[PDB]
Amino acid sequence: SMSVKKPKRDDSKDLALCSMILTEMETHEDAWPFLLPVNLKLVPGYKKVIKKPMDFSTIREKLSSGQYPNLETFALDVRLVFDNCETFNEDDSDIGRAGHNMRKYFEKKWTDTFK
Repeated sequence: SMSVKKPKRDDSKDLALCSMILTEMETHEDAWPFLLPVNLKLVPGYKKVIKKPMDFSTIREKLSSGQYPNLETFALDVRLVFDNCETFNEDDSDIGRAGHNMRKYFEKKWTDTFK
């Protein structure tokens, strides 16, 4: 509350650490469905169904340009990528499986780096 603060958690390395995590996601062999925005002209249904499209290149641009106010807003966009994937893709599909794998990979890196 006013003039009553919890001790200051050091957040000065968060930008660099989110960038490293993002690099590792970008270079994972199952990242291919997620590298670029889904082409809204060429994928029937996507525009109407997926209210907030998100992909690694769009996260990279937002990260690079100061559009994440903190590390939690960064994690929300990464998880949005996988939540979108689950909404549109069957679990038993290459893309569906890719999304499960990447979410697992992300969450471990996130915990090991920050928790």
